[PDB]
Amino acid sequence: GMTNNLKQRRIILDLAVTLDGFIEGKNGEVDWCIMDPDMGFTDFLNQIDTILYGRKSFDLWGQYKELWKLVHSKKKYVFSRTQNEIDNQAIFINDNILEEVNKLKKNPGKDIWLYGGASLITTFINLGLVDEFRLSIHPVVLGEGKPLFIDVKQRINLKMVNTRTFSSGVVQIVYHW
Amino acid sequence: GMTNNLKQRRIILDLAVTLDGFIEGKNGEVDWCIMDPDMGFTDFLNQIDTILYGRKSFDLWGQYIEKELWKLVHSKKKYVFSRIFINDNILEEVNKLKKNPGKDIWLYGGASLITTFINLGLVDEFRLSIHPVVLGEGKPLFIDVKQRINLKMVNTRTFSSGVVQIVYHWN
Ligand SMILES: [Cl-]
Repeated sequence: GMTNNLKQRRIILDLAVTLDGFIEGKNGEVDWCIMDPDMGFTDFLNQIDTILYGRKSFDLWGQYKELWKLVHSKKKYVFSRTQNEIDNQAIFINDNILEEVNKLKKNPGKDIWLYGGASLITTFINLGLVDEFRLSIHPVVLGEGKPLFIDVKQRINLKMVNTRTFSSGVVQIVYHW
Repeated sequence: GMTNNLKQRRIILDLAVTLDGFIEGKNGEVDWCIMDPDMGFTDFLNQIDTILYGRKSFDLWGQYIEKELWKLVHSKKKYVFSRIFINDNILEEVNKLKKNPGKDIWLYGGASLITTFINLGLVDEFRLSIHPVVLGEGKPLFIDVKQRINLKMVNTRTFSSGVVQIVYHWN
């Protein structure tokens, strides 16, 4: 008989992305994002116990119909998103990030949603910390904005696991890394 | 009874794109690109009678030697444009072309010609085979776009390689 089980915990991105690869407009526009009832978002929430936010995403989106009762039922964890006024970009200590993420992964629990904002997401991808990419690719080309993939140093090969199409023309592809 | 039919001719992109939006590496790398017999490429070729190239892209692929796919490709009429590409000249060349009767048109390459036609509102279908690869740098399919383009998704096909071809109409 079984004496122990470890299901390894996963950090998961679940987001809308444009066809030209932007998760958000250049001034934070997300009007083009489409919430569809069949995206498996309730079922995705049930598979997570934690949500990661950087300070700027937490202070805006992070504390406020039924989806929001589930969302806010999750344990919330907040990273620093210092703004460097030199170049007006987010600045992180990557060693702190890895320490904090490992401290979390040490604990028992289910999966972890990396919520935002855009700069923190990007940083997690480039630290090799995202296990699963649930990408709702919208039938729009924004022309400019905040990219999902930026400052990528080598090829990231992915495994496609799910492909889902909606009446809206949105195609969700789920990739495991 | 019928006296005339016109099927309006479509200019179509059919290419491999990475997950992060690149149709080629920095230095022209297409090593990552996957060719599947189930991509409907025989059928796409049968629906076109014309292929558009830039001079740089024609020298590379325009007379390349499945050798049965290439026999079909080479059976098409070819327009080779010269080069920057100037907007007015392409528009004029394309309007001259669209005067003629016949089937659809494959915009083949290269990256800069593809971009010229896109930003001129000249691409009607985008057959995008998205590879499960983040290339990290290269030539983007969508580069220097001045307004939102809204698309109608018409087909989504998956492959055992993890490639996903989504077909879009610019309406
Ligand atoms: Cl943030």
